[PDB]
Amino acid sequence: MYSDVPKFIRDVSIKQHEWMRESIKLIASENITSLAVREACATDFMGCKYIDEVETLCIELSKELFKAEHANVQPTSGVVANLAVFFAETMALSVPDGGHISHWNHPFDPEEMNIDADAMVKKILEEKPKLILFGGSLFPFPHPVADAYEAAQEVGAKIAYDGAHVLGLIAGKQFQDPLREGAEYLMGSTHKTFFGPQGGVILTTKENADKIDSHVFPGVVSNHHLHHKAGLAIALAEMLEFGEAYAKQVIKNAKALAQALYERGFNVLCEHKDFTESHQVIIDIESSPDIEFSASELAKMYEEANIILNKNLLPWDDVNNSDNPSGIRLGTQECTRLGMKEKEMEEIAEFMKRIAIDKEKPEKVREDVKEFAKEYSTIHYSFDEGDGFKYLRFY
Amino acid sequence: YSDVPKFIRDVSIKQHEWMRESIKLIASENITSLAVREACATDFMHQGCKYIDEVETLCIELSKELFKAEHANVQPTSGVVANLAVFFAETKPGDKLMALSVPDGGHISHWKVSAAGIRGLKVINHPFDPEEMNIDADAMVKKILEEKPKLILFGGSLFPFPHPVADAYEAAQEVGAKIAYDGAHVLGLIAGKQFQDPLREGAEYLMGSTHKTFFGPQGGVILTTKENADKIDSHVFPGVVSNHHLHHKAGLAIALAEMLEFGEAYAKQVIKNAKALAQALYERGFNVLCEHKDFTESHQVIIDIESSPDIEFSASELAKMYEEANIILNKNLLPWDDVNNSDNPSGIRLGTQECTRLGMKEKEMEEIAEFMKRIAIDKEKPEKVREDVKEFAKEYSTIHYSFDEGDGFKYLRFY
Repeated sequence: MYSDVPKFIRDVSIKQHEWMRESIKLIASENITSLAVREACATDFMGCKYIDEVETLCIELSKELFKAEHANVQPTSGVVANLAVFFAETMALSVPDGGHISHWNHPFDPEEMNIDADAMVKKILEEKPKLILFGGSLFPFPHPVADAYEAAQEVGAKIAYDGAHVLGLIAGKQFQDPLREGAEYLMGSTHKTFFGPQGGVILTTKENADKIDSHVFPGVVSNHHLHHKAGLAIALAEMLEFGEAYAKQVIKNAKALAQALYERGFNVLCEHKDFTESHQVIIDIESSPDIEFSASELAKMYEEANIILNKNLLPWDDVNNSDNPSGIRLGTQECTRLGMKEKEMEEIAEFMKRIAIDKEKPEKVREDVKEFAKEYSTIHYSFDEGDGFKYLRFY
Repeated sequence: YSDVPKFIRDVSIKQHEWMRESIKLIASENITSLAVREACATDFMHQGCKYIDEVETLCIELSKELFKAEHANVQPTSGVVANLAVFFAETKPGDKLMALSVPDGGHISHWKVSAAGIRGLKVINHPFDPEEMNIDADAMVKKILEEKPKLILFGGSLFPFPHPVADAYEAAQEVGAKIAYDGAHVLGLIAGKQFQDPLREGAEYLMGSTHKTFFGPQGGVILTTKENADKIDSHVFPGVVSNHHLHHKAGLAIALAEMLEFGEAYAKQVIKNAKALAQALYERGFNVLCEHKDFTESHQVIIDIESSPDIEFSASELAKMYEEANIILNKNLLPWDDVNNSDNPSGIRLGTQECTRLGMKEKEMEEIAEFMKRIAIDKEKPEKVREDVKEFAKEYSTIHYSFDEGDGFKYLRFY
């Protein structure tokens, strides 16, 4: 009994490794991590001098990359990284407007995928908030951060930035620089556009210094990652050396992919505003007359063709219980890491056209997709250009 | 930054080798088998994947068998978050929670400074019997009736004897209270059927951490009844929809298998070692708590340093001294410690779970006590004993109670 369980999960995970290798991965929420960072996460770090040094190095590297007077690296995810700053001084996008569920909104025009640059300013004064948050799951264009800190401080309101999806772009100096554009707080997840391990990070100034470190639930003996800290250290160093060139290609690949889709007859949002400035490509399947498939149908069809993406709630949808949403969300951050360029995005968009418009069997397109994906199983923008999806046996 | 990857590579290899040559007695930590560590090492960055649901449903099913529970939830990223979910599910803001107090050995989570400070503000303490190391069961029943809490919580950070779960039941059922058991520290022994059986003693919920006595990866598990299944699933936040975290779930499933096959044997030895180590320390001049009750019924050994006449060192000093001697343990506040706000606690807490995983038996416990006595009572220099200590630890580096007779502290290079 129970002898075959280790073997069963060893075999399944290998199959998972192989499947992901021969797939185009386009989930905006998922990146790929280098063998060096992955090596540090296998050292579970379970009387602790060597943990004190990695702690300080993470803080030392976080201050240099994001340019902050203070940096905390102790939260286990972007969610609690928010909660820690939420507990400090005790609103952002509606879920539908910008995702990101918390319950323990900004003036937004659906046509222009951004917070209203004029209507928000008049909203700051005549609503009297204490915490202004710029952050969302559906984040195509940079938020008016500098158009907010001329009204916040006069009414006595502080400014935070949940760039969980965008953290990696800010590090490579590409999307925006909120911390010098007004934002006093910068939260974020370390595993999305930032190609690090699962973990949360907080960045702030000591201008008043609310000292979050006291109330993030600090356990140095009770319940924390530690093995993810060693990977965080390496990830930072990678983003410090390669982040510039990485975030440049990410934002370009997104654009290239977005236009490639549009030209093939995908109603991807804001063609006049050039689709996005971030890693995301947001497409309206509902108002795509040529398609004829549901966004739910499409995501399930693409998965059969080895194209992984997720259906999304576009602001204009049904009452927030949606088995059948209107949108499909794409992210170029992982594909950029495997070494796909602007010309490679066109090939991807063609695979997507064949399924959605040409109505070609997804099992047939699968063959071309896995042949294309195999050719990009090497981790770029790192010190160790090795085999990603490599399976390392321990016994 | 180019030599940062090489830097932490050395720091982590040194960490491994230092840990190999140390006696690890921190009750909050344990050692993982190579299989479990391999499964985590897959480190997959996670709606697309099908193999993810397969290992997670197997976790749920394995947990149900191991703990004999009608429903299981393996989404929690820690025991603390597991408690949060139950608090969320069973308490509206500003409700009475009955828990074992922090000074009396409860967990930070349970109180106004932590998880309970986020949802259900009003926390009342279990009556505690400091001469024993347990809840005053007789007074407890009375308090249930008088104060009328909605959630009664058993379990603690300082947990040497099983809690009176069954004594609470009838009083709780009258008051309209539910009863939960934070198995964080003791989950492994419960899975090995050794400490107590809360689910068959009146607990509707059994929360836990999967890394403590339970030699799985980091994360938390909630075990409950079919009644509460829908209620619980809804309230645990970091699961299927956001932050998958399905790499430690792969390793959980293996740990579940290991606990099913070796759990009984393992847990039996843990208590036996804890008892032997306590007895070996007592005979040697260490005032280890509750000699009349045979010291422990769990993995822990609590020793009162301040009221150890022979020692002469501070509880705080000894912790730092043992660190220089490669004996890693933690100093702890005792129920009679003047203020909770004390940098200088009176006691030292020990756990035998990892030493048991590494293949140590009662004989080895006596040797560990002998090393400890040399520092504490003989006043032998930490560096002198350290060398004899690191020779003793070197031969206990193989992982027992697994399917792989492999070497823990083994370092795998990925590139």
